Amino acid sequence: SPYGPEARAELSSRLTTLRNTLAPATNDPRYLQACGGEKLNRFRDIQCRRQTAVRADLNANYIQVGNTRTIACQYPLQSQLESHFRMLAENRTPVLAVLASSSEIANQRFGMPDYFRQSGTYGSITVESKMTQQVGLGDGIMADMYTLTIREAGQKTISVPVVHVGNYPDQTAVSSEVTKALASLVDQTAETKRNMYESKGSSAVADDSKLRPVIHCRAGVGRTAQLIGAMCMNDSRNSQLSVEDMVSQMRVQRNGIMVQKDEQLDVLIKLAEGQGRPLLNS
Ligand code: VO4
Repeated sequence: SPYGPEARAELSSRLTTLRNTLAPATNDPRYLQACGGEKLNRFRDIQCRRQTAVRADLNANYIQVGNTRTIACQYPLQSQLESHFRMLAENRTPVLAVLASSSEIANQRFGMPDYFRQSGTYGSITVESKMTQQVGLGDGIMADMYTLTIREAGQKTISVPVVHVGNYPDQTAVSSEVTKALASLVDQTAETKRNMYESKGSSAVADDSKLRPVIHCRAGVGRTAQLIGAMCMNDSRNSQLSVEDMVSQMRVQRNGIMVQKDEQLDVLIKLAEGQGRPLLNS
């Protein structure tokens, strides 16, 4: 009964109500509004909760699901790249997971700069990209890894591991098995990098706002939310956190679209069922 169609319908009903409540009004005080005239939101209807915003000129949010702390963002606009790199560096980012595919990035109508597979200079910031590993995730899905070295006068140089799911499908959801493999790779990559900072005595270890995995697809609400949900289920600290809790938390902390598609929620439900984790709050 806990995972039956009735429970699933009730979960969707609660989440739909929340999405509606969280829909943005004009100049909504809950959502970040552009300063200085630059385009902020890649998608007009996909907004950035103001109180959890990372930077005033990015569509990007701090998210905590149970105990699990991440940043979810949109794919940065070309005009946002310097600020996006500064976000990555200041966060001492232990992994950047990019879930927009190579095909999507290559479609220049989408305006998604190839910012992590090429080197370049963006205002005051110089970035070098290097190819590292490739890890299969199942079903032919491949994670291509990179390291980004981010340099800027007056700033410590930061290297960021990148996990790019270069052949993430855009028309269909990846399975729970692929999602689990992806979450494990992203978590493991982050743990290795965080450990390096710990070993060096970085002050970022004590700061709630830093050392967060950064995750985006195109909008940062669909594939991104599926992955964040899977990651929180991997976290030993999150016993009894329900699917209702996780999705409600993502929605209140970013926007009401988090977990955009029913197919994505289906994966989270299946992962939860595998753990005996509740769907609903009693
Ligand atoms: O500026 V640190 O996060 O390497 O202490």
